[PDB]
Amino acid sequence: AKGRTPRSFSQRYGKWNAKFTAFSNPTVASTILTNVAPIAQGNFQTNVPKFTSVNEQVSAVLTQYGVTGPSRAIYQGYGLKVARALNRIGAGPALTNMVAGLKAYYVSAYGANPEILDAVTNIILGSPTGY
Amino acid sequence: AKGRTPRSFSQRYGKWNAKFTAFSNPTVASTILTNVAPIAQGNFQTNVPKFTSVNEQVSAVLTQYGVTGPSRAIYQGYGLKVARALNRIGAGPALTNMVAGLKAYYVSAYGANPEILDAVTNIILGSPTGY
Amino acid sequence: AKGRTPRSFSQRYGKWNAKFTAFSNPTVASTILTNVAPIAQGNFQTNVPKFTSVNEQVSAVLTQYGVTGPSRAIYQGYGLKVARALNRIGAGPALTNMVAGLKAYYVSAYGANPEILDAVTNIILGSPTGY
Amino acid sequence: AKGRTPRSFSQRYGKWNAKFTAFSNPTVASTILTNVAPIAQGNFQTNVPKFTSVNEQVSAVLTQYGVTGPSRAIYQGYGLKVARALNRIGAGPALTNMVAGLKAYYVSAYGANPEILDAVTNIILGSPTGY
Amino acid sequence: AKGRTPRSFSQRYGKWNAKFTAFSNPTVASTILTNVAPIAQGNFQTNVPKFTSVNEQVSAVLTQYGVTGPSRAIYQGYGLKVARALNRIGAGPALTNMVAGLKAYYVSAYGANPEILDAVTNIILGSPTGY
Amino acid sequence: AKGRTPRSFSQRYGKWNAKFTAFSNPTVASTILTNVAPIAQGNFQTNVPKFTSVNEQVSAVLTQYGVTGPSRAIYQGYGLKVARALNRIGAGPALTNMVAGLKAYYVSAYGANPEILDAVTNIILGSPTGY
Repeated sequence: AKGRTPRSFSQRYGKWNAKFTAFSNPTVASTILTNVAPIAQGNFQTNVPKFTSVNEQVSAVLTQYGVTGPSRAIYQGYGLKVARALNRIGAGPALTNMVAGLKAYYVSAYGANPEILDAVTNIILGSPTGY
Repeated sequence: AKGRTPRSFSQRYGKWNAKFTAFSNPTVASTILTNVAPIAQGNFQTNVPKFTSVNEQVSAVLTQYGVTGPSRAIYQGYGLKVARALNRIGAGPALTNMVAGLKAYYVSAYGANPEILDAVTNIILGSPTGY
Repeated sequence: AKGRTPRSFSQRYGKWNAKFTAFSNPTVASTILTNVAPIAQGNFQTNVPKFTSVNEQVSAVLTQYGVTGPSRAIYQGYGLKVARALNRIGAGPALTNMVAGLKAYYVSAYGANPEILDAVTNIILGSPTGY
Repeated sequence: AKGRTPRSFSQRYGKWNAKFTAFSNPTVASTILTNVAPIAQGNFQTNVPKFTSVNEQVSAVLTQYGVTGPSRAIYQGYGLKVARALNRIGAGPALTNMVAGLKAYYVSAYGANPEILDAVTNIILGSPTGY
Repeated sequence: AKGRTPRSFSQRYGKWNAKFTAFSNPTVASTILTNVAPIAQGNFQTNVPKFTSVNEQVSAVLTQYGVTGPSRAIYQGYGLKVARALNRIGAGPALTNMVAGLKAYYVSAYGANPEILDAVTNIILGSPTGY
Repeated sequence: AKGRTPRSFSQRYGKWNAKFTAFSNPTVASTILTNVAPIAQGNFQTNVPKFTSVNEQVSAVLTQYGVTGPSRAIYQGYGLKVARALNRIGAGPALTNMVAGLKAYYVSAYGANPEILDAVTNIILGSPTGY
């Protein structure tokens, strides 16, 4: 019972503004954040190392291919996306479909190099295709 | 950034418990509910008349067919379900597909009468099939 | 003595608005919620594990079939629905009827794949039909 | 001088946890949110209408094609994605490149229909290719 | 009388740590920041529009050439660099030397396109060389 | 969800001014800086020795070539620039590309001597080219 009726811009803005004005209270904000602090820390600790490792490995790979400057970000972003998929759905045919779709996305939208995308997918998943 | 990493029972329970303990504070609950009162009233006033009208029309249809007791709720429920679809996506082929699927759902799971389902769909959408 | 007389939109709206305005009081809300907190925690701890496990098993089944993106939600939803039935009425002929009705529902309304629905029913109940 | 030295998981977690613990203070959170409230309202008002209208138009388009359930979200997501590009970089060859890349992304990863993707990008940009 | 004697790592670290501990005091930080607030507001108001304008014009030029994603940042950065030079030393032969040096820098370190760099420096300075 | 919609001068100025007014509060600044002190100390201790060492070695090299006064800063800066690259991406072909680009930058824009640039990059990376 959350997305059952259509909401126009007026209703969306009204409810978002009400909730934002509520959260600006000192007591409301401090209470909610102090209550969710340990769960947030546990989620951070559980999830972030899998992505810092990908950052380090993809950096090591990009230095061997000569990629410098903002062009590194492209491949870095790609790598993180792949890791996201691996965290969400796991290894198997679905991960293969998502690697193919992400490669098409990056190559045709951002002009990324297929060879470096293969090297990044190899350092992350073990194979260029991800099987 | 809400459904990106998998959450186990302990994580779900921890966060739900933190949020429930926070919302039990007098100031937090008071502030939130007092801020969302006018928007909640507006959403209620906008949406509920379309469903009370369906309730009355389906009641009129059900008295003509001799349906009594909890066996009424079946068709009442079905009626409301159909109205929900018309409110979400509007009239058209998608609504026809959902009406056929809902008829299958009710006839197969709950032993509803196809004739009374046709009469309810007729009083709500104008036609037994809903074109 | 709750649903014995018919209620129009004016009566529903008046009583809903009265109750909502009452609950927005700090004392009222804080008292009700602080009183029902342990019972809510107990009901959560009793019921949610049966559904987190279903989520994980259906995810595992869906990765082997190549389902990615929002198309996964369909089957996840179906799985949860099935689990709901098992929690409510138990195993037996009634569960078979509701499984057949739910499969008719999803295939005819949402374009679900029958083979993947049998796979999900197999991982949840133990058989494609659920006997 | 923000992304000039590499940060490991320990440094990232230390700084994130320090800033999160600071923001849970009543005065810190209250002051920051109260100060940024009008600017946030203005950004919301400036940007969200362009996406609410895309939601309504894409819904109208999807009901003409028979799409129901979570399978609608796919195209909704695509639509919003396209609008994002138009809001960011404007109309021109860059938008054409991004539209082609987004279609490749969705068709290859999420099993979307090319025909409905063309209909959505036509209701949004005016042409299927988007020139 | 600031950089007249050489400082080793221990001296730099000791003085920086002393100053950071001093500035963390509530009174020190609040007094300094409250005192420098209007001058900082004036410096922002005086300098930032020259760079927002460059951002908008370079965005318009980049959309005409098909640049998308992080590869846009490259050119954005170059543009801002050139704009910075124009703000610092003014128009003249010195600005010509610096524009040539920045073009060499970006083309040979970040693999930028000479044509798009010429276009960006044309929209900013008036001509590709900047005379 | 940080740099997704375009921000004009008035929006940037408004948000910057809001955050600056907030940080000038005694409690806000005190809390944030006191919380981040140990992580900032660790980051300083981790990164700065690599740059003080470069300063001392480049000083020794510059005194052998007879460079005095502000004309020293040029090479000092260039040295630190190269060290920055070594800290960010590490040794490899990308570092070679960046060293070549930095030499082009400094020789063309700031009129530095290629021989002293070779000597500085030789004391820093081990070779004039940096392989």
